[PDB]
Amino acid sequence: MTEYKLVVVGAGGVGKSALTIQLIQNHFVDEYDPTIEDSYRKQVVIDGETCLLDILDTAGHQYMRTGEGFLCVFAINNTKSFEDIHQYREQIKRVKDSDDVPMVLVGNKCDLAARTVESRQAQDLARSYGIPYIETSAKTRQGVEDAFYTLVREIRQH
Amino acid sequence: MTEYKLVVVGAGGVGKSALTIQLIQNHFVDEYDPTIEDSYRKQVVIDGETCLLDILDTAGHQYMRTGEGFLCVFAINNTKSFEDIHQYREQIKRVKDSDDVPMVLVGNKCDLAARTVESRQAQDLARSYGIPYIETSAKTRQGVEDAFYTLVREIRQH
Amino acid sequence: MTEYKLVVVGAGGVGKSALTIQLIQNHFVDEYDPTIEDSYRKQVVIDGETCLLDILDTAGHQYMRTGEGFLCVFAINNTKSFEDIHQYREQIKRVKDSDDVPMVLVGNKCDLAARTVESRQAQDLARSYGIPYIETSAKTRQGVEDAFYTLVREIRQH
Ligand SMILES: Nc1nc2c(ncn2[C@@H]2O[C@H](COP(=O)(O)OP(=O)(O)NP(=O)(O)O)[C@@H](O)[C@H]2O)c(=O)[nH]1
Ligand SMILES: Nc1nc2c(ncn2[C@@H]2O[C@H](COP(=O)(O)OP(=O)(O)NP(=O)(O)O)[C@@H](O)[C@H]2O)c(=O)[nH]1
Ligand SMILES: Nc1nc2c(ncn2[C@@H]2O[C@H](COP(=O)(O)OP(=O)(O)NP(=O)(O)O)[C@@H](O)[C@H]2O)c(=O)[nH]1
Ligand SMILES: [Mg+2]
Ligand SMILES: [Mg+2]
Ligand SMILES: [Mg+2]
Ligand SMILES: [Mg+2]
Ligand code: NA
Ligand code: NA
Ligand code: NA
Repeated sequence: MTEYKLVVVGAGGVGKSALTIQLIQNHFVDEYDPTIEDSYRKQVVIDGETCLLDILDTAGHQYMRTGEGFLCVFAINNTKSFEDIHQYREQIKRVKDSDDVPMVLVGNKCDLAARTVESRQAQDLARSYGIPYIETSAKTRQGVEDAFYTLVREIRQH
Repeated sequence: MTEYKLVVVGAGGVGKSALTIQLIQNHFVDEYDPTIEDSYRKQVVIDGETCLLDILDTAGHQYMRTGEGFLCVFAINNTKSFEDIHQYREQIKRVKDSDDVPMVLVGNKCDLAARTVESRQAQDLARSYGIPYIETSAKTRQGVEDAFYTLVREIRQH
Repeated sequence: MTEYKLVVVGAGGVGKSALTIQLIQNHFVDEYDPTIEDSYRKQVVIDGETCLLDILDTAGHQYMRTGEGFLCVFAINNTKSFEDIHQYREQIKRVKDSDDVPMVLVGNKCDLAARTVESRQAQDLARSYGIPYIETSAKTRQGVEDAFYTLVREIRQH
């Protein structure tokens, strides 16, 4: 059975844990819990293939160099977290020693009205990296499966 | 004589104290003074009614649950303070145990040129909460009476 | 030989040192080095005049009141640094006891895709101060000579 090693990175509070727990357990963690298990496993069918997702949920700035693909997460109501993405991408480029790493840019908290990052800004950043941009809500589940499954489809192209 | 219990909330440095002192004393505090009295009282006539404003000027994150109406203040040159509004609104929703609380969204420092929050962004956030948006300058007095008097008119609808 | 006393100011990490080292030594400092010499000297020809640039590279918040002209630097991928410009300008206004100080607003890191400050936002802020806006990249050298030489041309108008 094929295993996909996914690593979730991005600034503190963007919803890395909430996104991963929504995917794995179909539950929204509505609080900020600073003691959540980093390692998640799930058997899923993606495009007719039974596979294992091995997910590492990292802390807002080892884990990195074992990763096959990366979710780079910011929050659409957190301009600083969007600006911080380049530093996370530079870290991934350094550990993978490549500018061709399977990666999805994730704009989380898309359920919230206080948007300070336009879809077009994030599309432009993702384009500059040669990666897809997907908006998600860990709260409503919008885009959550799409973000993780798209990352698997990006790993399959590597 | 009718008393209106107003509470001013929002991020550090957005001008909660400057706004309240401009309303009450017709003076602009041009410095950042970290030891300002939290409690203000003023007898005013609003729509022909002689009334008392009992204003609590809170610190950038009791006071809350006694409040009848809330000014949720950000600065139009402070994107983080605009993003922080949702956390202040969530706090008000928690203490008032209602999503129908008399509230005005205030975009302060509208005299400044370094605008990073568009009027339309703030209008959209206020719309999502079902509340008015008003821009103010504690410096020029623009919108200051309008912000506080509108909050009184919102309390009168509750 | 005419000496131009230039002072580079702005928030931590915007690239004040990278800009000054790119101008003086034609090298991009790709790391964040917290122990860089503050004082730079260079003999240059600007509009046919052989002159000395005496440059003071300040830390993200003496140096100030000796300055004849100021580069006020933010990063186009750092909204907070753009918002912080007004505080640096207010400091310059205080030490020079004038609202007519030779000054250029510099939008640095223009090579980066994660733009959160629009050119038009910065043009509007610069217009409000009566100063030019120039975009730079300490990395590619885009606009670097233009920023410093424009500041010299602003000092010559004082
Ligand atoms: N409204 C909304 N809130 C969200 C969403 N995702 C996360 N949150 C909220 O944002 C806060 C932080 O979420 P969390 O998953 O702990 O963030 P994190 O990126 O893992 N933080 P850290 O890096 O410190 O571990 C929580 O209160 C959570 O409920 C979302 O999509 N919508
Ligand atoms: N230009 C301008 N400056 C303002 C305006 N309102 C406040 N300020 C300035 O912003 C700074 C902070 O104001 P202040 O009222 O102390 O903010 P606060 O929200 O009460 N801060 P805290 O939460 O720490 O008590 C002061 O230097 C003040 O002069 C405004 O409308 N325009
Ligand atoms: N991509 C890019 N990076 C830049 C640019 N200018 C600076 N940097 C990077 O940004 C970081 C900070 O640069 P630095 O010059 O040290 O900033 P500073 O304004 O002097 N910081 P401080 O106020 O603490 O002294 C460095 O890693 C540097 O390589 C630029 O134009 N483009
Ligand atoms: Mg977490
Ligand atoms: Mg914007
Ligand atoms: Mg105060
Ligand atoms: Mg420096
Ligand atoms: Na890439
Ligand atoms: Na409401
Ligand atoms: Na000026």
